[PDB]
Amino acid sequence: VSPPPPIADEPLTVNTGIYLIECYSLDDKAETFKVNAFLSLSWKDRRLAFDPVRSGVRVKTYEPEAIWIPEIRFVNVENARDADVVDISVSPDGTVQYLERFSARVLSPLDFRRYPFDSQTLHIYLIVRSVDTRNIVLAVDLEKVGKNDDVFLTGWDIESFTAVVKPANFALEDRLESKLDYQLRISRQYFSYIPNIILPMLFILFISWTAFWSTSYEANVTLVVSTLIAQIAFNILVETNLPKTPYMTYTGAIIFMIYLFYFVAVIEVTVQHYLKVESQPARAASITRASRIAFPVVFLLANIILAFLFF
Amino acid sequence: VSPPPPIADEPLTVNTGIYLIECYSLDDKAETFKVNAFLSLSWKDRRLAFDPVRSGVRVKTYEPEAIWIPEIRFVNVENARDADVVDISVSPDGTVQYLERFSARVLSPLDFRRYPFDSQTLHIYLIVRSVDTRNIVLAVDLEKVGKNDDVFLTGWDIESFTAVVKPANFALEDRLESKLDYQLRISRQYFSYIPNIILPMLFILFISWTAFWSTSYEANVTLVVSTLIAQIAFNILVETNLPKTPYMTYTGAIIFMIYLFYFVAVIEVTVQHYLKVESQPARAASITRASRIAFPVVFLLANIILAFLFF
Amino acid sequence: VSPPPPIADEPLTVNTGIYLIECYSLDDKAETFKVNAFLSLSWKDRRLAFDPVRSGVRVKTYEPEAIWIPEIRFVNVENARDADVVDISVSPDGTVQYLERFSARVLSPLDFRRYPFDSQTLHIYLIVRSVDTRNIVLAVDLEKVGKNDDVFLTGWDIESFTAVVKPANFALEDRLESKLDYQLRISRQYFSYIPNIILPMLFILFISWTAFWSTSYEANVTLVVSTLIAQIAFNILVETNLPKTPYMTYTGAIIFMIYLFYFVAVIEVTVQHYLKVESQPARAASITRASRIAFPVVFLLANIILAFLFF
Amino acid sequence: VSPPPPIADEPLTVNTGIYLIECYSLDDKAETFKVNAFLSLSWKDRRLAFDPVRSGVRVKTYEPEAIWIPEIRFVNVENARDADVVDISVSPDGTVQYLERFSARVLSPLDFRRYPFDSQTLHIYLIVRSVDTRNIVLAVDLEKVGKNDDVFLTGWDIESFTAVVKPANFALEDRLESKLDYQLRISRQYFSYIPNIILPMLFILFISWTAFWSTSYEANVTLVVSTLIAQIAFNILVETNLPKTPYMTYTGAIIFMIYLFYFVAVIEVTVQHYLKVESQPARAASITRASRIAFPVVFLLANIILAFLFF
Amino acid sequence: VSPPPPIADEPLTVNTGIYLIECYSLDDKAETFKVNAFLSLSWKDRRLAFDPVRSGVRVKTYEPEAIWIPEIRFVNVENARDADVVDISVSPDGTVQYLERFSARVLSPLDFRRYPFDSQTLHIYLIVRSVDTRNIVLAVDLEKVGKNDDVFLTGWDIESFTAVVKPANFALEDRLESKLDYQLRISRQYFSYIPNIILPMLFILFISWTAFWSTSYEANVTLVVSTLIAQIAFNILVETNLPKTPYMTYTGAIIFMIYLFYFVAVIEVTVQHYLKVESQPARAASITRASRIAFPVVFLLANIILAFLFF
Ligand SMILES: [Cl-]
Ligand SMILES: [Cl-]
Ligand SMILES: [Cl-]
Ligand SMILES: [Cl-]
Ligand SMILES: [Cl-]
Ligand SMILES: [Cl-]
Ligand SMILES: [Cl-]
Ligand code: NA
Ligand code: NA
Ligand code: NA
Ligand code: NA
Ligand code: NA
Ligand code: NA
Repeated sequence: VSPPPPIADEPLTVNTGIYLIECYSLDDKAETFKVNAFLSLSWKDRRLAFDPVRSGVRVKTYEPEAIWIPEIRFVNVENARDADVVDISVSPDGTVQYLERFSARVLSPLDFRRYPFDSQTLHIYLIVRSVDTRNIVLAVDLEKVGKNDDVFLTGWDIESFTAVVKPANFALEDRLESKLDYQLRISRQYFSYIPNIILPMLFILFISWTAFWSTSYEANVTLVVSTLIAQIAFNILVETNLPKTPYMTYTGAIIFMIYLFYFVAVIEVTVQHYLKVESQPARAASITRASRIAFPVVFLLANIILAFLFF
Repeated sequence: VSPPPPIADEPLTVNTGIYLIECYSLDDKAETFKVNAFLSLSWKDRRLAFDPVRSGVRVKTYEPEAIWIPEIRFVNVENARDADVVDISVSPDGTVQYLERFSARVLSPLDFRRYPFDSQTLHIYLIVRSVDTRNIVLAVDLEKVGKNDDVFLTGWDIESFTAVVKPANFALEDRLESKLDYQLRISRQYFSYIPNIILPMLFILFISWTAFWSTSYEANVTLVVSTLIAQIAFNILVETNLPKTPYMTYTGAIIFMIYLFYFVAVIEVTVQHYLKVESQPARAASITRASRIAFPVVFLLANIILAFLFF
Repeated sequence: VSPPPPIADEPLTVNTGIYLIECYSLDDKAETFKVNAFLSLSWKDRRLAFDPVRSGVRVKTYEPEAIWIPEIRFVNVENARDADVVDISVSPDGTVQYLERFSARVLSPLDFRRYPFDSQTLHIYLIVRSVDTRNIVLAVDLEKVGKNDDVFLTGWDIESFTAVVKPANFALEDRLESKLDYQLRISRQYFSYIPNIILPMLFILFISWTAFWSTSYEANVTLVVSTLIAQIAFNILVETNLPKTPYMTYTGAIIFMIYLFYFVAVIEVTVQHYLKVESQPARAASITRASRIAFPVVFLLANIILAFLFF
Repeated sequence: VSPPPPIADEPLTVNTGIYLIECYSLDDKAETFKVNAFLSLSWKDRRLAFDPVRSGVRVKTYEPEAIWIPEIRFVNVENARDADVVDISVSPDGTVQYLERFSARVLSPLDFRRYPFDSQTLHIYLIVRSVDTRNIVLAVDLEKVGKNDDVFLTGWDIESFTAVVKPANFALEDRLESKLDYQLRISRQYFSYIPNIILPMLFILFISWTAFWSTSYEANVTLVVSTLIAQIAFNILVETNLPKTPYMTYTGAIIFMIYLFYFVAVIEVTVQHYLKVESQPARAASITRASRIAFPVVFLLANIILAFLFF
Repeated sequence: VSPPPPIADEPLTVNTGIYLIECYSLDDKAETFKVNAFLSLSWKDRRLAFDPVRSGVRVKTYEPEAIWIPEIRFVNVENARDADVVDISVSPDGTVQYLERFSARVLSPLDFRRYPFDSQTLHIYLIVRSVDTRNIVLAVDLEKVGKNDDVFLTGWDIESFTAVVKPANFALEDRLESKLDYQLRISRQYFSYIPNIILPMLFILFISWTAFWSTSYEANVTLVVSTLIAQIAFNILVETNLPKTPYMTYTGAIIFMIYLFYFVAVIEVTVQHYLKVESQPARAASITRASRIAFPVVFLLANIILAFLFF
């Protein structure tokens, strides 16, 4: 079977729609997500036209192999989608209504700059290649675009699922390609990060700051170095669920800042001890008393600067 | 083959049944489980009717390709089920009895609020999309719903496998859809959590509390900070088997509370030392003696409040 | 093709045999193992009977599609087996001899009560569902049951591969189902657990007991708390390769007992220090001297009691 | 269908092209990457030639089964590629234009000598085996070689995708083989390694160096040994994402050098203490004062030597 | 299609050959490897004889389904190989030349006794089962056995790929089976183990030995116990990439020996302290001075004995 012939020289319009049934496995490190959806396609094939009077039927059902069907592919998929044809219906005028249910692993890049208080626009790119006989063009049937209310993406809030109605028309391997952009806007559920990562990091940092109320170097060394090891465990835990980015992320900047604060607290502990041994405890006492205010104040200010730069 | 024609304008009833053979791989983090079951379907096709006296046969066996079979799908599956047709039997009145054995990975959300003392209702949603010729509606044959006695879901107790007999009939993309809810009620075997997680956390907490019977700051710092590191290892171990939730879980609340208790014990250890250095051991002794009772009492009370709020 | 018709009303006997070629991937946590084997089936089909004089052949080879073959499935499999028909042969009396080679992931529950000194009976359940026309029942051809000498299951000793000759016949959805139990008896190679887990745990426990020959609280705290952290690493390492059981395992009981011993050694270290500070070293010396004998003696006795209860 | 017959004894030229749509999952440890691309093939089949005026059509479309197609394979793939034929077009002279879209996991070795400041040349080898009737030879159509602007390989910069135009024609099992080398030049985005690995390693090293301003052996031991444990954590974290190489890598050399520096700092700490105990603090003070300059200077010089040897 | 009939009563010889294209993923823990190779088969089928004058061609090409092909399987594979037929060429006498390219995961046991300085002989077992009509026997065509020069197995050196030319013809389930052994001799690239595992273990052991130059029990306890924890991390790292063996491995023996050395160093540290407290520093000094020589000497001797016993 060849494509439908044109009445004049107009392109063949394939109306499309994606109805999301499931959205799962958003892998941040892999920058992929899995989707289970309906793909609806509609186009006119005059060769399939019939008179409902002489036929006795108002609609005709067909098998995919019996008629011409446009080769629609997804651009940003790992492997070709797994699809199952649900229905193919032809109306008297020859308007074909195709419906399939598919599952696919989608490759969509993520911006981790504001992580874990980030939002993303996931893309699903639909494409059709033109044939020598005629130019095939994609369109969006907005009445056939949507998502199930039960669609839950673990650790994310689904804001909207819309399509950019105008296709991207360009040449690829000496043939025209029509590309539609389906956009799934999501925002991260940051809740869990506060009691599980943010607050534990602060607690161990505040424990390291008790060294500013102690003159015992041996105890101070234990306090700062042991809390540093606990911080390193949290840093490793955090960075393992993120890919390596060529830019600084919000969490990355915080982690880096905390390393500086631990390093400076070691300098203070070292300086205070050196002075006490040099029989200068009065000078050490002045530094330690200043540190009690300076460290929390500089920590709060540095965080305000960071939050400002990132948000 | 087209669907059976109606005698009057009634919808076509497809009687369904699921008999669980196996239940395995309940992934908490992924909120998925694997199922191996029988799917039984039954409907009337008058075109397949015969005389049992003339035909000499009481039943006729058919191949799937030879007759019309409703397209039944699962809503909450990763990929389409892997099915093998076991039998297709037609009775003289034309009643078709279809049986297949399938395996599928089911997506079902879990409520971790009461974890690890939680119970879940896992769902298996059966669906049929109506055709242009006629409306297809689902029903439950309770005599064909059940589970194998040997069905074991590692770390869970299987309470019941029932079906909500009334289908959810709704319009989806200008066609009727008939959905059935099969519910598998399970409860977590919390046993192991007590000797492996709960009791070890308490032991290391009680070890940190020996600092209330010591005046040695250096030893106290070692006790509280080393036990905190051991607690962090347990917290990481626990939270790795749970997904990130937009709500507080029972275990999460306990873990958070323990962080506060460790932080307050550091404050006590710090305060006691500051007083001893300031030549005020009498005041420190009063605080340390109070801490010996206050810490276990406040720990027990806070746990009673938490258990009350969650259960 | 329909099943062979009965001479009288007798059920159709399908003789079976499983010859193990490979046994691999015994996953304890998943309670699954992978098998690669031959499945032999044999039954009489009188419609296939012939005269070897007239036909000039003593055996007839057939393609699966050409003749009736019983639908044999495995009960306890993740997904349906991956099978390849090797041969189908018919003798003059109509005795069919079928042979296939298959691979399958088998779900078989394990008893971890005596771990790592445990033995298991892995099961492979063959099943057949009776048809409308006649009742099918399974049997064991013992001459066709066996295993290759090279069959190695990493970390296990293979004791025997036998079949329970009488099937477990029963009704499932108003049809006879004939079930055969193939049992693979295995025992764990416990060797490695001794130098890798058992002896390291004892060494670090004995190191913690050197605190009974020291009066230095700061050193004692370091000894007991550092060895506890090392023990926690071994406990995590051990429990990660085991599933969560609703019963106590031998290793679990040992791990729990060691936690008590560490907790009691902290109590001793704390008590000894409190007395020395209270200017009572004579009383502390009596306790520490008693501990030197009491701890190893109670440890040995508690282990004898545990080994007795579990073995 | 047999291959096209030669006009004279010339080999059959199959013009090739690869257009990269997606590049993902560059696994360093596995030395593999996943590719989703277009494979274009073009060759002359005179049997397929036609008159454009007589046939009325300027281009004829064919199904793969209808015509002869060369068996093209990839040399360095895990499994055979997953391909979907997009188009097959024949021009009047019999020039066939084939296009498929494929996905494949490519095995390509990596040079980790300069890691994480390394660049790689990933290879995709195209191969054809000659037939008994005629010799098949490969060629590159440069107009059909390229990549999508959006092609992003996480943690890498894509420099170029070119093909070595001269094929490697060699005998293999008494038949000609024609191999083409497609080269994807990439360079690692080293950014993240600086704040996440390099700077943390330096901070903990500088903390260990505060022992050169302390006379307290107990504190010094804690400083050097605790920071060594933190370094071991980073070394394990680093080496887990790299395969075991039969050569030294840049990161490996740095890690080894840091071990020496920690070992030498322990020697210093030990020597200083031995002298103080031997009532020689003047000699110890000379060594510790020298160490304050010697350690950072030798560290900087050793790093300059290493960077010179590796770059 | 049935097998070729014999001219006399001779068995049918199937000449074989394996040409390795790729060797990857040698999993030590799983005792598997992945292979991508050519499988060449050759046998005579007189029924396929043709006159090249009448057929117009000197060599016939066939589709697998069109002619009789021996059922060749691999014994030691996880699942049946993934194969793609490259060519089937029949010459006028009826000599068939079959070629396929396959990928398979091979199960081959490994001897870890000399790990990481071990060598292995990986096996690929080819098998054919005889039919009812005639006995099938395998042979090796040495001109069709080999490997690609580029064949790289990460972390291994490939020594040779040869075949044991004499098949193992044996009875299995009342039929002849003909088995060929293809042996891939490999040796481990031990390089990386020296700077990454061996030397770090020695450095931390030497750090623990600085306790023999210290009289400070609290510092000594910190030194020996902290380095023991670092050693435990290396032991876990090492043992995780090895399966549980029912024998002692070279690395296992070293790891066990190091535990003894750490345990004995704790005994020394404990004894030395007990004597100093008992006002006997002269006796302690004699033990500590002896330990400075005894520990490195006994360590070197024990390693010579171990290397001798294993190599
Ligand atoms: Cl697709
Ligand atoms: Cl489904
Ligand atoms: Cl099966
Ligand atoms: Cl029954
Ligand atoms: Cl029955
Ligand atoms: Cl390929
Ligand atoms: Cl195979
Ligand atoms: Na079509
Ligand atoms: Na059908
Ligand atoms: Na059949
Ligand atoms: Na310490
Ligand atoms: Na073809
Ligand atoms: Na064949």
